This record gives sequence, structure tokens and C-alpha cells, in this order.
Amino acid sequence: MKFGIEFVPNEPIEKIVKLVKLAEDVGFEYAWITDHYNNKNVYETLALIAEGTETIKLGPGVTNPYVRSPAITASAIATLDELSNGRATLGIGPGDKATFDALGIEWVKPVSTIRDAIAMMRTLLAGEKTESGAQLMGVKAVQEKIPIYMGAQGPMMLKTAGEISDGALINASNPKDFEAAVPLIKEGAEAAGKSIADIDVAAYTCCSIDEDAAAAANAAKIVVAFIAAGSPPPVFERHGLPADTGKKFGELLGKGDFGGAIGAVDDALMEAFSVVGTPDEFIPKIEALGEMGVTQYVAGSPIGPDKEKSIKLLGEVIASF
Amino acid sequence: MKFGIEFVPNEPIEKIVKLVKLAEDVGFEYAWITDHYNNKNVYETLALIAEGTETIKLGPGVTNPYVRSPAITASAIATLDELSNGRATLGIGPGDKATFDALGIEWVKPVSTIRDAIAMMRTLLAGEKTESGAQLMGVKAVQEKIPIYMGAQGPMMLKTAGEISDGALINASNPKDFEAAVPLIKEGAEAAGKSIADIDVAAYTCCSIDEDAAAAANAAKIVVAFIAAGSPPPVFERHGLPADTGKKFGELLGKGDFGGAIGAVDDALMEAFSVVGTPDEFIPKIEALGEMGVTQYVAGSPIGPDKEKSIKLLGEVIASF
Amino acid sequence: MKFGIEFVPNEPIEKIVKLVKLAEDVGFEYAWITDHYNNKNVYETLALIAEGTETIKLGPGVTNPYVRSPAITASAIATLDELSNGRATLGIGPGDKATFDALGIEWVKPVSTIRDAIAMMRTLLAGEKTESGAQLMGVKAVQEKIPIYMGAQGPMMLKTAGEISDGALINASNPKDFEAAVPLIKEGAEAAGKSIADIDVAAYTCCSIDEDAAAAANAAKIVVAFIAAGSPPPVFERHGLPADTGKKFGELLGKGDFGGAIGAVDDALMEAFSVVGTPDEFIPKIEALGEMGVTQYVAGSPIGPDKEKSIKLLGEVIASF
Amino acid sequence: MKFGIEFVPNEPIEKIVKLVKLAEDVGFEYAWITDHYNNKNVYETLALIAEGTETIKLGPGVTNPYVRSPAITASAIATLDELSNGRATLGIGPGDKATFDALGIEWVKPVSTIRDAIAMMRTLLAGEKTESGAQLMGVKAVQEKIPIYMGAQGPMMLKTAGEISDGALINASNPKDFEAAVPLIKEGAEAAGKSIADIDVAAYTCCSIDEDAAAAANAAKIVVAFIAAGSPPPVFERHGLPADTGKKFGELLGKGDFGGAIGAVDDALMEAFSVVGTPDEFIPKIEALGEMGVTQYVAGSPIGPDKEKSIKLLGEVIASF
Ligand SMILES: [Cl-]
Ligand SMILES: [Cl-]
Repeated sequence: MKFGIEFVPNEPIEKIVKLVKLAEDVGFEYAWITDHYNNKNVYETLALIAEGTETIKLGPGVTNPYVRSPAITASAIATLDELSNGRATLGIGPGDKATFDALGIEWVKPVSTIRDAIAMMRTLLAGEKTESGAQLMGVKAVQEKIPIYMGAQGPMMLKTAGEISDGALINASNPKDFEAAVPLIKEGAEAAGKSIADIDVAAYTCCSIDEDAAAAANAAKIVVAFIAAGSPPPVFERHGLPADTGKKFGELLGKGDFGGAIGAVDDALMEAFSVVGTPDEFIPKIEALGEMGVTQYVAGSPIGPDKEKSIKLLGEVIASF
Repeated sequence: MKFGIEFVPNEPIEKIVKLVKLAEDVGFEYAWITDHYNNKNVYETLALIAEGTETIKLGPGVTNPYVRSPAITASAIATLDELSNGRATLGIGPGDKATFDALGIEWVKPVSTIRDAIAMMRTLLAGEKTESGAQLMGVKAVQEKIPIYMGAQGPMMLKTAGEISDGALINASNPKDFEAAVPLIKEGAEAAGKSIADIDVAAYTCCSIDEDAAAAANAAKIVVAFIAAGSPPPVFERHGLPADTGKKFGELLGKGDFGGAIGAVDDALMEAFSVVGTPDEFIPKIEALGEMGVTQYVAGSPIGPDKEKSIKLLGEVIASF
Repeated sequence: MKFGIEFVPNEPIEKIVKLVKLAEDVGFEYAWITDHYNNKNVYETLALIAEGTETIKLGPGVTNPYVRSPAITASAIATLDELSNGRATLGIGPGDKATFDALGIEWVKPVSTIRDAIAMMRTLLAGEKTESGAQLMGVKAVQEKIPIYMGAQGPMMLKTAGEISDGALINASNPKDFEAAVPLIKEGAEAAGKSIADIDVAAYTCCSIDEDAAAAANAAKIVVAFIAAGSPPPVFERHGLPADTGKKFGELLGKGDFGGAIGAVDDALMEAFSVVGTPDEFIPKIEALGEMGVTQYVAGSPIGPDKEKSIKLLGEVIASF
Repeated sequence: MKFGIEFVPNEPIEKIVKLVKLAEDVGFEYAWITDHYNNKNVYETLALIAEGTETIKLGPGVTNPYVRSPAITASAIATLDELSNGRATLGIGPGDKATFDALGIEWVKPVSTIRDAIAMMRTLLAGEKTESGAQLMGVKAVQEKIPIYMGAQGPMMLKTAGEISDGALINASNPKDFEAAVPLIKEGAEAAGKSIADIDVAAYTCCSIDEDAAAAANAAKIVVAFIAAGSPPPVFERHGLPADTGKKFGELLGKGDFGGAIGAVDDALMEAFSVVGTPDEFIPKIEALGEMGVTQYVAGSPIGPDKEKSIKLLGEVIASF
């Protein structure tokens, strides 16, 4: 089991740099920085992180092919690869409708757009020239092949991730989810003459760890609420939950009733959409994920009540693997 | 007269950082970094430059509204403003069809596209929400109003710059060009109820300074050949140069005959398209630019035979103003 | 040689805007819209064209001092200049007795009227106050000097154009016409202390371009028929055509026998009153006009069998200049 | 009771378009744009407004028969009618001596001049040919009969408005004014075999609405000053005001002492020449106007301290009707 950790560039970058270095120091192998126009620039963040670290792999988790030309993305990743001396990773996903409407961007066929974006980035990152004539000149990747992970939350994306990516960042925290997802990724990989062993199945989980299991659960509630809000009914179906649970949280979060949403979050939901608790509790859960194909466990927001402490606690978990 | 300097991110960023720091040490107030998908990401470069400097203003010179959503650009710029404690600048221009063809981007209505991008960025950078509902959350500009400069090489762009920008980055090095351009910026400024005094007129010059005039001239020739090749007929007429000049250089460069191009660059062309020579020779030329309305002298490529050495020589020049 | 294009606002304004946009895209620098009380309002048309274009100059071609107070004309042009960001032009001619009889307007001293009109508009557009006390208040020109072109089809108008205008819109398509007309403009320019080089001599031609020279010629026949019907004796004399040619076509047209008029149009007439043929044929004819002092070639009605196609063909022609 | 709103084209047209769209969204059914040579062209303004709206009726309020030939006005209205798909209206008045003096136009027989102008325009707008031969050809009205409103501030104009118009735009804000005016309109309509029910009696009021009744009153004072300054003796007598009132303000404004004129405006004047206050206060006032025959309430300048806000407030008032 490999470990990754997520950070949202909504706090001072100098602070994020220190936290990533801490994560590196306790054993995390991957650092994933979210990419959203309303937060700090993901590449300016990653660049400063690269300077403050030495071995952890880092990249956007995930960017998308719409807010920036895939060529600009390839260039930003190659630039990061040079700064980090070969530690860049590239996570890319379809993005979200809310964002694109606010940016006046047409959200046309995400799968094929991602497919085309990756094809172009593969070419550019390889130092090659695309049929259209695009080619990197003043920047060059260090790695022979920078890994490209696809954020995949649906069947077509999962199959596609198997076919063209090196990893899948799946927004899920429970074994049952990967029991359903991995097979799709495998089907895609085989179709491409690849093996499921070639794809790093990353569990992009809602993570909250603390000595106080109660405090841990409380810091994750708001995150789990949005997760539920954004999940299709067949997902609540999979976890033995009410098919309309998501809609419920949708309305609360919609109004802006965060307090009510938090209060609506019970144990059945925490169990379905997050990995929360004490260090000891994380172990069997991560093992269960591993048994379902997860090869990378990503500690996602909120990480814990106190990030610095929680990363230290996660270090204990990593030492157990 | 204020001073700016250009750097192309096609060499190690650590080196660029050292060069901007040096430019800062000798009196430059602005650092302009080029932005092209085929070179290193301009924001990763700018972020590091900010970390390695303390008072110099810095920003892309220039980015464009097509390769990245202007909302991403605003975010990149606000992130830089935070990292730099309010020293960011934002230069933006139309871009070039060649690049966009390679990237599969349609180059629609450049003037209105830039005007719309700027309106959106003004709002986002001000911390406000756009009509479309876009708003910066995890990042906030330090400056109340981050300066936006427009690259303007035509009448419509110059008037627009006077109307909606805080400055115009004009690729011209001779007084006669500004004698013709400033009036248009002034028409725009006045149409917007502003004053020509509210616009920083920046001569984005081809600069080549060296103790050895001949060495300086030689280093700039290839740049002058490209400048001439991309110059519209009115520019030549204005300088008393054959109307065909641009097409001649265009063909010479197009067939890879760089020797011919360089050989065709004479005293007349150097005089019209660059500021080259010894420190003592720079003084009068820059004063002449100031008398035609230029408020910021930008030393652009190649800067000189040796950048580090030339930055120090420009330091002498700056001390003379 | 600069290129202009003429459109009659008797078809959807929406279509006209797109065609002007197309013209702008292929290189035309001027758009001229006719102004007749019986067609769509020229300014509503120009205002929408301004919204749908970016760089092409646009203006009425031509209006007159009788159907609207020159002050109203000044305001309409200044309004257009604001909307177009400094791209307005003002073509104004004496008008014609037919129209003014149908409108109950006394065609009093046309030369003095157009002269006094222009003086008033010059003052108003400059934002100054006339002796009579008129002054623009809620509208202001962007350009420091909006160009005023005079429709000049006779000696006194040509001399006056040279004396007080920035250009002359001459309804002629053959070099012999300008051979005779330019000297008159020159006389006026010199009488005013100006030079013929200060006046844009625009050939307001009957243009019809197409791959098929036969089809091109056929589309212009009806237009030529009318031009002939309205041409004075020295014109037919100049082109070695029967002195009664006008009266002839005048009767065929005055009886709705358009089929007859068209059939009565031969090569000698096509040669004397229009520029028709394939793109290859246009080049020499346009250069021939330029040799006679024409500085702006205006492609006038019908433009071609298919306006859209023809504008594209004229684009090829423009690329040759 | 129907609602109209007035805008003066002395601010960017794009802004006016949005304000009219807002007005349309909150229920206004008519938009009136003033027409003076010293402000932006009314038809270019109306054309862009038509583009940015869908149901509100729009037209000049009011134009006159002196600055443009009635035939030009007819085609301008017909053009607007096509652009808005049958939403054009036509307001016409006699104009003012001071304006025509400045334009060197002979202000003769206003009553018959308007009468003749309307007859001509009804013929042209109907697509028919005048006795003089004038006829629209390249433009055609959409509405079977475009409404023509006469600005009527006196007995003859009111009578005439009843006889030949479809509505009267009366510059008055108090019920007492319409008590005196409507009967004159009725007399004129009956004389023409028409019904007072056929004439839209529009109160072209000085309007100022705001949450703060004081702020509202303050924004309207300067407007009221001019109204009083231009009011005939019978009006002052009607509102128990000094016969000197008019000439007293006329003198102050003539001195350029607007601060004084404003300070001279008391509640008595506000009450006689405007509709100011909070939304709740407008309802009874508009009801009172309705009882006197007013069929359209026009919110004229200043509309309120902040137009956008005030339009929203008027939206509430409209909601009550
Ligand atoms: Cl970026
Ligand atoms: Cl008009």
C-alpha cells in the first residue's frame, strides 16, 4: 500500500509546503494538490512545494482539460518535473459543471476531451511534436514517462482510465466502492493490452484521524455531507442507504444550512464515505481497501481536526504498512 | 522614467530568479516574464522569482486570454500577489495565430476577447463576484488594484488599453513609434474619462547593451529581423523603409536563411527597431523615448551579449535617470 | 490601395453585419452604408455593424445635409464613434432633387449647404461650441478628427471636397473618370493650402466578381443600366458612348423594362461603368485606377452574384495589394 | 395602469440597454428615450436596446419634425420596428426654440408642422406612397399601426393629440394637471370621431423613488427646478403657486446657480411637479393619477438616486397594480 495526501491551496502556500515536507518525513509517497480557479494557483503551489521537498511525488489532483489548454498543462507539469527533479505526477479529471458555467466554458464530452487531452500531453511530455505542430521547446520532462492519473467517478471514465492512464483517483473511501470500480478499470486495461497491475488504483478518501475518535468524526462531517450531496442514488444503494440521501444533503447544503447538514451526518454515512477514527481504526480499513485493489491510499480532506498532528498520526499508520 | 526587464523562461528558473534579483539590486522596478506553452510555465517561474526577491514588480509580459481561462489567470495573479506581498502585475495581449493553430484554439475577436477578459479579471482580483457567479475564495490580492497592462501593437488595442488598462506594453524601440501610438492611447484614455497620465506607456524594446557596441549590435540583429518580419507596412513607412521590408525578412527567416536575415539588418533597421550600444549611448535614446510619452523603458531580448553583464550595465543607465 | 465595401440597408441588418464582419476578416478597411429615407436607417444599421465588428472603419456613404440637421448627423456619427471605439467615418453628399421633391425639401444652394454643414459638424465633432450656440454634451467622439468624405460627382463638389473634406467618394469605376476628376480635387486641395496627398480618393464602383466572368458581368448589368441612366453627357462623351445612351436606358428603366435595360447592356458599357470579372481580371483594373490617383477602391453593388462568395474572392484580390 | 420608463442617452448605451432590460424584467411595458442633438443618437440607442430586450415597447420620447425629415423618422421607426419585431412606438413633439435657434432651424407653425409630419409618417409607415411620391422601399413596419404619441403641454397640442395621435405624453406629475388636460384631449378625439378611450394618456413624470424618502426628494429637486422654470402661468395658478415661480427659477438656472435653485425647491413644488418618495407612497399617487385619466405612468428622470435600485423599487410598485 502506497500513501498519498491531499492539500487544498486555500491557506498560505508556505504553510502547505511545511505540511507536505512533514508528510514526506513520515512516509507519504504522493502529494496531491487540488486545482480550482477560486483557490491559489495549483502550479505556483506545486513549484514551492517542489523546492521544499526531496522525495515525495507531487502533482495536481486533479486538474482538467478545460480551464487551461492541455499544452499549457503539459508545460506546467514538465516545468514541475524539472523543479522536483523527476517527481511530478499529473492527475486530470472532467472538472465540474458549476465551475464551467461560472467561467463561461462549454462542458463538452468530458471523456473524449480527457482522452484527447491525454493524447496531446503524452506527446508533448515525451518531447515530441503533435500532428498540429505543438512541441515543448524551453522545458523538458525528467521522467521517461510522467504518470498521468485520471479522476474517475463513473463507468466510462474508469474504463478509460484503464485504457489510457497510469492511475485512477477515485473519490471513495469504502471497500464496496472499489469492488465495483476496479473491475471496470481492469476491463479497460485489458482492452488496451494493458494489465490492471499497470494502473495505480488510488482511493481519494475523506480522511480524518485523531486520538479522539469523536473529534475525528466531527471534522469530517461537513466533507462527507458534500460527498453524499454529489453522489448518484446507485451509490447510496450500494451502501444500504436511502436512495434519496444525497438529495437530502443537496437541499441543506444548497440553502446553506451547513449546521443542519453536519447534524444529519450519522455513523452509517461516515462509514460509507470516509475513513475516520483513531490510528488503530485506520489499519483494518486500509487493509480492507487494499484487499479490493486499492494500491494507493490518499488521505483527503480534512485529514483531521489538526493537520500537523493528524499527519503525524498517519505516519504511525504508514509505519504499520 | 521607470525601468523594466524581460526574461524568457527557457533556461533554469533558479538562474532566472538570480537575474531578476540582480535587476532588482540595480534599480529595475518591473520584471516581465514571457508566457508560451512551449517554454516553462510563467507562474511557476514568477512564484519562485517572488520568493527570491523583495521589491521588484513582476508579472507575465504578456499572457493571453486564450490558453487559460481569464479566471485561472486572475487566480494565478492573485496567488502571485500574495506570495509577493502585493508586487504582481498582469500583462495581457492577443497572442498569435500560429500558437493557437498548433493548440487547436480559434483566435476569435482578439480586441473584444481581451476587453472581456480584463473585465472579468478586474472583478475577480477586486475580490468581487462576476455576473456569471465566479469568485475567488482561497486567494486574495494584496493590492487594491493590481495593474493590468495591455500588449498593444495596433490602433484598436492602443485605444482599448487607454480605456481599460493601467498601461500599454508596446513592442517598439524608437521615438517615432510612440509619437504615433501615444495619441491613440490618449484618445482611449479620454473616451473613458481618464488621462494619458493614468497610463504607464511601456516601450517593450529590443535591448542590447555592452561596452562593445559592435558586440551589442550583433546580438540584437536576429531579434530585429523577426521584429521587422512581423511589422505592418505603416511601421516601415514611418521609418522611411521600403514597404516590402517586412516581407523580405519574413521570407529570409521562413526559409531558414538566418545568415541572410542577419546580414540584411543594417544601421537603419537597428535604429528603428532596437536600442543597442554602450551605456552612454542608451541615455539619450531613452530620454528621447520619454519625450514621446514613454514612462517605462523595458529592456527586452536579447538584453545583451551576456544578460548578467548587461543587467549591470543597464544599472549604470538607470542611475542616470 | 485601401479597400472599402458598400452595402445597401435594404436587407436584414443582421445579414449586413455578418457580411461586413466577413469583409473585415478578408482585409477591407472601410465599410460604407448607403443612406436613403426609403431604406433602413443608416445609423441603426451602422450601430449594429459596430457591435459586430472590431477594426473596420464604418460610416454612411453618403448622407446629406437636408434630410437631417447637420447637428443630428454630427451626434449620430459621434455616437457611432463611441460604439465603434473610434472607427466612424462620415460620407456626405449634396443629395438629389428627386428625393427632396418627394420630401418637400427645397434643394437650396447645395454647394454652400454641404460646405456650411461640414463646418458645423467639424465644430460639433471636435466637441466645440458653434457660433449659433450648438454643442454636443452627452456624446463625444473618440477620434480627435473623424474623417469626412464628400460624395462628389461634379466639378464644384470635387473642388470643395479637396478644400474641406478628408476624402472624395466618386461614383465611377473607370480610370478615365478619375483622370478627369482627380485634377479637380487637386485644384481645391491646393486652393485650400492642402495637397492631393491629403485626400482619400475613393472609387465608389459598381463591382461584380466571380469565378465565372459571365455570371459576374450579368449580376452588374442592372446596376450599370441605372448608372448609365443617370450619367451626364460628358461621361458618355469621355467613354466614346452615344450621347443619348443615358436617355435611352432612362426610358427602358422608367417603364419597368428591367429585362430590356439589362439586355441593352454591352461590353462597352460594362467597361465604362463597372469592374467585373474574375479575381485575376480585377488586379490590373484596380492598379489602373490607382495609377489615376484612386487611393481607396470601394467594391460597390452588386459586389457579385453571391455577396458572401464575392467578398471572399475580393479577399484574394486584396492579398495581391 | 401601464408603466413606462424614460432614459436620457447621455451615458453608455450598453448600460442603458441593461437598465431597460431590468425595467422590462420587473414589468415596465414602455421605454422612452429622449431625442436631442446634443446627446447620443436616439435611434442607435433604440436599436441596441431592441437587441437586448424582448417585450418592452420602445421609441423616442419624443422626437420632433424639425431636426429630421418626417420621412427619415418614419424609416427610423420602421427599422426599429423590424429590429424589435413589432415593438416600436413613436413619440413626437414640437421641440424647443432654443434648440432650433442653435441649429438655425425656423420653428414655424408647430401645430400644423406636427400635424403634417404625422400625416406623412402614417402614410409611409403604412407602406403607402405620399402625394409627393415618397414611399418606403427597403424597410417595412411589422405592426399594422405603429402608435404615435404626441408630446402635448398645451391646449392646442392636447386637442390635436386627441384628433390625430394614439397617445399623449404630458410632462406633468400631479392629478390636477390631468384634470385639466384630459378633457382637452377628449374634445379633440370626439371632434375626429374618436374616443378618449383610444388615446393613451401618459404621465411623463419627474420620478424619484427610494427607501429613503428624503434621498428620493433630493435627487428630483434639480429636475423640478427646470420644470417650474419652464411652466406657463396657468400651471402655477393651478397648484396655488406664485405666478413668479417660473421666471424666478428660470433666472437662477440662467445664472448657473443650480445649488440655489435646488435649495429653493420646497415640498409645495415637489408635490406639484413630481412623484417622489418610498414605494408605498407611490401607490396612492399613481392611483390618483389613474383616476384623472392617466393610462400610462412614465417614470421620468431622475427615476431615483440610484437607477438600478429605483427600477427594482418601481418593480414593487408595478406589482401592486
Ligand atoms: Cl498556470
Ligand atoms: Cl437618425
